[PDB]
Amino acid sequence: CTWPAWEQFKKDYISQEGRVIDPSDARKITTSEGQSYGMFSALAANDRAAFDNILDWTQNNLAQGSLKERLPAWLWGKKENSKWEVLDSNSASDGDVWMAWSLLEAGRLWKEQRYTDIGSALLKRIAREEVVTVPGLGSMLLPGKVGFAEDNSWRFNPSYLPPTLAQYFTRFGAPWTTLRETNQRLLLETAPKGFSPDWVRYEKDKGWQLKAEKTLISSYDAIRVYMWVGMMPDSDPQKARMLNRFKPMATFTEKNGYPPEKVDVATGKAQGKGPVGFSAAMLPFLQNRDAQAVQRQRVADNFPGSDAYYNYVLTLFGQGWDQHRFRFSTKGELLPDW
Amino acid sequence: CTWPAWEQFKKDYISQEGRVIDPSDARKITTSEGQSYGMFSALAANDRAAFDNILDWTQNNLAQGSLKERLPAWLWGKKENSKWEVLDSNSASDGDVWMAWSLLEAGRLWKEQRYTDIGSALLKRIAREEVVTVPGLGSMLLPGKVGFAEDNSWRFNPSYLPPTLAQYFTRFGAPWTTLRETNQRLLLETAPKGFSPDWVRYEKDKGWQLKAEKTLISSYDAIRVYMWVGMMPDSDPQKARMLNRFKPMATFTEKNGYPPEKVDVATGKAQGKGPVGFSAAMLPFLQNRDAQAVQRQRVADNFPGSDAYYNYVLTLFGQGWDQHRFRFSTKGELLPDW
Amino acid sequence: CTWPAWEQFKKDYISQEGRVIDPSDARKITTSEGQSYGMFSALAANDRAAFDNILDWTQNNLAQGSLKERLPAWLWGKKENSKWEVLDSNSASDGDVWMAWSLLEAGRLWKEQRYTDIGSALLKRIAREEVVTVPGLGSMLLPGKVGFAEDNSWRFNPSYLPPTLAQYFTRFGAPWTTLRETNQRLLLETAPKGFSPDWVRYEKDKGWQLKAEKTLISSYDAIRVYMWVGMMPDSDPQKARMLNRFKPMATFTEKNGYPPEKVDVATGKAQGKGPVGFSAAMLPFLQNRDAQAVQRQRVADNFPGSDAYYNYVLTLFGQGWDQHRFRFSTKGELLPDW
Amino acid sequence: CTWPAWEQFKKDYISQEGRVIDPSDARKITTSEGQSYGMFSALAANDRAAFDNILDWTQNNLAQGSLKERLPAWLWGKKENSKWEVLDSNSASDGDVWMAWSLLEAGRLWKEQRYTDIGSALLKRIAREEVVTVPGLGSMLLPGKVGFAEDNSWRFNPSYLPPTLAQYFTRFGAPWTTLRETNQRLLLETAPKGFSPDWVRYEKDKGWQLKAEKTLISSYDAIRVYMWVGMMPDSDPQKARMLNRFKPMATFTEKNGYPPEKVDVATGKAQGKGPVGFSAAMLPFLQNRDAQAVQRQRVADNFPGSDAYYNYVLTLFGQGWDQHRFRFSTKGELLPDW
Repeated sequence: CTWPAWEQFKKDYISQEGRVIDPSDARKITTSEGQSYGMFSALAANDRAAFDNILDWTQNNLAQGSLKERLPAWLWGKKENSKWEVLDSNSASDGDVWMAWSLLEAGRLWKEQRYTDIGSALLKRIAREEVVTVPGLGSMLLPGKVGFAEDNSWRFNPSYLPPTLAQYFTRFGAPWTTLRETNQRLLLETAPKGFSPDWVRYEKDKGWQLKAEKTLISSYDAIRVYMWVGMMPDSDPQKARMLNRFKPMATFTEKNGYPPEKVDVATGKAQGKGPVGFSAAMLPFLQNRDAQAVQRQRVADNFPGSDAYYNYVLTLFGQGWDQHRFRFSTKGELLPDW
Repeated sequence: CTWPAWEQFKKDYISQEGRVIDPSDARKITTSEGQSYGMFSALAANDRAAFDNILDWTQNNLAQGSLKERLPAWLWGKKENSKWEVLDSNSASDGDVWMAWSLLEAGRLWKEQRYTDIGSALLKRIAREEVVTVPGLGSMLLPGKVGFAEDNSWRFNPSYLPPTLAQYFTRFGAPWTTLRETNQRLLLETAPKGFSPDWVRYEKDKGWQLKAEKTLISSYDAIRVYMWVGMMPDSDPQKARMLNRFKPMATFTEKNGYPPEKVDVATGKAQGKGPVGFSAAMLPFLQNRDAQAVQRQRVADNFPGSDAYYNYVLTLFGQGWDQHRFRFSTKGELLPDW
Repeated sequence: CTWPAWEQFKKDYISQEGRVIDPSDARKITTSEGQSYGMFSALAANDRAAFDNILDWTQNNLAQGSLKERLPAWLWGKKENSKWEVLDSNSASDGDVWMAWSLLEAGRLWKEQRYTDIGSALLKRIAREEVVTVPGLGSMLLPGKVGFAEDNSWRFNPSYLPPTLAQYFTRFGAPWTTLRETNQRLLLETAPKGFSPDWVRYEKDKGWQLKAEKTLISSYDAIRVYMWVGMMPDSDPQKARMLNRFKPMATFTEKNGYPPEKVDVATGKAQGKGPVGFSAAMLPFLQNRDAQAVQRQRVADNFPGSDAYYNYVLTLFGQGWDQHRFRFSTKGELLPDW
Repeated sequence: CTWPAWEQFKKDYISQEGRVIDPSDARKITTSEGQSYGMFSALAANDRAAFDNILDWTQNNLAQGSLKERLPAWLWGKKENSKWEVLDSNSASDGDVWMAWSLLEAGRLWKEQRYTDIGSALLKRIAREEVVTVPGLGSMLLPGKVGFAEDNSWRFNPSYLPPTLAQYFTRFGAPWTTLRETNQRLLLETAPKGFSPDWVRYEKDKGWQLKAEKTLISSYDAIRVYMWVGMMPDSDPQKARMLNRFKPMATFTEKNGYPPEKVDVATGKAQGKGPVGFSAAMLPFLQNRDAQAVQRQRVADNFPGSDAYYNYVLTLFGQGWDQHRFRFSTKGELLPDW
C-alpha cells in the first residue's frame, strides 16, 4: 500500500518541512513546478501526510501564507547572503495548474472542503492573472503572470497544460471551456515536422512563428507534451489527432531505441540521446508493445538516483503510468490506484 | 550489458560449480528443468561463462559425463547418508527440450560447433526415447522416458513443449514436423473451460480424459502454457487460436486483478490467489494494457527473493519478455537482445 | 578520507539548509546542542562545507543572524500555526560551549579568522550571560542564561562542560581559568556513590543537595560525563581522579555487560539497560581489554538508524573516539585525524 | 544471537553443500584450512547447522568419507577436465589441528559423543602421521604428512599450532605434553629480530636455519602467530615471553599505523603495507588502548568483501576476538559467547 518510487523520491528530494529540492542547482532550489509534482504524486499514492506538509510549505514560502491570495512564486532558494527565500516572484503556470488540479482532486477524493476551497481560489486567480484573450485564438494560458505578453505577440509553452487537466477544468466554465479548444490548437498547429516546441510565439495578424529559432526545439520542456498525450483516455477524440501529429517522435524512438535530446521543430533534425527521464516520458506515448519494452528496459536499468530531480519526476509520471499508479478519466479526473 | 534479475539469480541460486538450487526442498535439489532454465537465461543474457559452467555441471552430474550418451536424470540432491548424487534417473522432457533448444541456439549464435553437436545428439535421443506414436494422434512427446505410457493410455503435460520450441525443432524433420501439429492438438483439445491442465490422460478408443480429476487442474505446471502462448510471435498462425482458447484465464485475471492458484479444468471453478510467478507468467499472455500493468505492478512490488526458485524462474521468463530480454522469431529462433 | 558514520548522519538527520533534526519529537526540532554536535563532527571529519552550512543555519535561525550578538536559542521547531521558528529563546550552555570550542578550533586548524572572531565573541558572551559567582565555589557555568539561579539555589548540569573543553578555554583567562577548577569540584563532589547526576543543586550555606530526588539520577544527560572523562588525555592530572570517582559505573558495566539506564545518585541503585548510545559512551571510559570489546559488539550490532538522534550523536562521540576519529591534546585542542 | 560477520561469510563463501570457497583461485578451491576455520567459526557462533554441514562436506570430500580413517586432503577444486575433486592429497597440519580442536570442543560444549569420537581419532592420527622426534628438540609437528622431513633438514611453520590449541591438547598426553613445550621453542627461537618466519628449517647439529632466505620472512602465514599470542589468557606464563619476543612487530605497527606486508626475519627489514586481514590480526596482539583503535579503524573502513577469503578469515579471528565473539581458557578450551 505504498508507491516505492515515490517513497524513495520523498527520502532523497523532499525536506522534512515539505519542499522539493533540485540538488543540481548550486542554490538548492525549489520551484512551484516541483511542489505541484510533489502534490500530484502524494495524491496518486494516497499519501495525505506528505500532501499536507508539501502544501504547507508551498503556502508559507511561495505564496506569503496563502494560495488564496496570490499565485505561488516559481523560484525559491539560497541567496548570496546565506539566506533562503523567494528568488523570483513571477509565476510559472504549469506549476500553477498542476497545483490547482491536485488541490481540487484532493478535495473531491479525500472529501476535504479546505482543499477544494484553496484549489478553487487558485484556479480563479490563474484565469484572471495568466489567461489572456489573443486575437486570432481566443483565451490562452500564458506561461506566467509577466514576461510572456507584448502588445502584438505572445509566447507559449505547449507542455504547460496537459489535455487531461484542460478537460477537467472545463467543468468550471469560462475561460476553461475555450482553453480546452485553444490548447488543442497550440499542440496541433505548432509541430510542422511532427515535434512539439519547448516554446513558440504567436504574433497578431500573422499567426505562429515557426521559422527556425533557438527555443523552437523539442527538448526538456516539450518531452512532456508526448507524455501528456499518452495519458489521455483512448475515448478522447483529440488523442488520436495528437498521436498522429507527433508520430515522427514515436518513429524516431522506435527506429533508434531512444528518444532524441533536441529536435529542430522547423526541420525535424534530431540531435543527441535523451536522458532516462525522456525514455520514461515515452512509456505512455508509444503504442507498440515492443518499442515500449525497449524504453521500459532503459528506465529500469538507468533508474535515476538522488542527483537528478528532472529525470526522477519524469520517471514518476511516465513509469508511474506504465505501472498503473494513476489513470485519467474521460472528464480529466484522477482514477486512483489506491 | 547485463540482465540484472539474471545476475541476482546467479548469486542466490547457482553454485560456483554451475548447479541451479531449489532452496525450499530439504535436499537442496537440482532438476534438469532448473539446469535447462539456467542455460536458457544464460544464453539470453549473452552470458557464455555461466552457460559453459552450467552445461559442465549438467553433463557430469545428470548425464554421467555426456548428454550425447543419455537423457539427463531429472532429480539430483542430498541423500540421507550425507552424499549428494542423482535421486531419480528418469527424465523430465521439459528440461530435455529446453536443454536441446538452448544448446542448438547457442551453437548457432555463438558459432560454436560443440554446442550444436551436443544439442543435436540430445534432440535425436529425445525423439528416440520419449516420443511415441499414439493411436488417434500421431507422434506425441511423453513427459518422461518411463512411467507415462501404459498399453492403452498415456499421460501428457501441456506445459512441456512451448509452441516456439516445437516450431524451431521442425527444421530437423520427423518426428518434430508432426509434433508441431499434435502439440497444438494437445493444447487446444484439453481445455474445455478455457483452462489448460497440469496433466491429462489419453486413452485408446476413448480419447482425452476430461472428467474432473485431482491433477486435471490448471496450477503450477499449466501456468506456463499461457506464458508460452504469450511468447509466440504475432505472425504465428496458431497464436490466435490458442489465445482464444485460453481467454477465460485472461478474463479471470483482468476481472480479479490476480491469476488464480488452482482452476478445475472440467468446471472452470477457480480457487486461491497465485504467487508472484503466476503474475509474471501473465505478462506475455495478457493483451489488455491495463490488466498487463496491474500484473506488472504486482511483480515489481513482490519481486521474488532467495527462497523462491519457481517464482524466480517464472519471473525470469515472464518479466524478462515484458522487458524485451529475448524474442522468438517466426521460426522459433532466439532473437537476442544483446 | 570521509567519516562514514558522519556521512550517514548528514544524509539522515541534517537538512539541506544545515539544521540537525531530531525526528522523534513531533515538532521535528533542532537544538543548539544538535547544531554544536554537527559543527564538532564536521570539524572532526575535515568537512568544511558541512561546517559552513550548519554555521549559517545556526546564526540565521537560532541567533537572529549573528552568534556575535546573542547566545543561540536552544529550541527551534514547528509551531501549531504551521510556521517553523524558535520555540524557546533561552540558551543551553552545553550547546553554547561546544559551539564556541568548535568555532575556535576551526579558526585555528582551517586558518580562518572569521571562525575565530565568532567563537571568541560567543565565548565572551557565555562568560557575561551564563557564568555567575556562587558563594562557596567561585565562578560557575549555569545550564542556561535564565531559570537556573534563584534566591540561594543554583542548579547545575555535570555533563555540560567536558574537562577537555574547560582546559582549552583556560587560554582566554578569567573566568575560564578558575572555571576549569570549579568544574572539577562539580564532577568530583556530587557523586557520593560513584555516579554523576543529570542535575544537581547547590544551596548557599548548605552546599550540594545530594539527598535522593527525581532528577538526581545518572541517566541520559549524565552518561556523557563518563565519556568526557574517557576522552581526557592520559597526561591530564584530573583524569585519574575522575576515573577513580566514577569507577562504580565502569564496574557495573563490566560485571553486567551493559550500562544502566538510570542510577540513583544517592544510593547507587540502578534500573534498566541503557540504550546503544550509552554503550558507545562507555567506549572511551573503559580501560580493560575485555569490557570495552563487549560494549563495542553491542554498538556494532545495534547501530542507530534514522529514528534515534541521541543514540546517533552519542555514537559519533564514543564510537568515533574508539576508532580514532579525533583526539584531544593536553591543552584541550583537537588533534585531528584528517 | 547471530554473528553478523559470520552470517555474511556463510552467504558469500560457503556453498550449500558446506564447502568453504576461495574465489580468487581460478579453480575455486577449498582447503582443509578453510573447512577447519568454518568449523571453528560455526562453533564460536553456536551455529550447529553450519557446523554439521561443513563437517559432512569435509568428511565426504577431503577424507573419502571419514576423518577417522585419514587426515583430510588439503586442496580440492576444479580440474582441467571440468570435474571437481581432490587436487592434492597431502595434508596441512594447521587445518588438521583446528579441525581436531573444533570437533573436540563441539563434542564437549554440545554434549555430542560423535564429535568427540571423530576429533579424538583425528588427533591420534595427527600424532601418528605428522609428529616426529627431532634430535635436539623432541616431538615436533610437521606442516604436512609428506615432504617436510628429510635426511636431517626438517621444515616447520610457526603459525600452524596456536599456543592455546597446544595447551588444550596436553590433556591427551604424549606427544602433546612435550609438544606444547617444543612449540614454545619454535616460536621463541626463530625470531632473532622480533619477527616470526612463515617457514623455518632445522638441521641436526647445526640448529635453526636463520640466515636470510626467500621464505624466512614474516608475511601471510606468520601474521597469525602474533594474533595467536594475543589470544592467550593474560594468566598464561608463556604470553608475556612471546609478546616481548615479538615486540618489534607491535612497535612497527604503532609507529607506522599499519602492519608491514613482508619482514626479513634475519635483518628485521620491513616492506610494504599489509592488507586489512593483517590489521585484524593485530587487534588481539597490540596492547595499548590507543593502538588497538587505529587498526580497528582500518578494519572497519576496509572490511573485506566477497573476493578476499584470507582477509575475511583473518578478520573473523581478529575482529571477532576484538568483539568478544570467543575466548580461550587457561586450559585452551573455548569460552563461548552464546
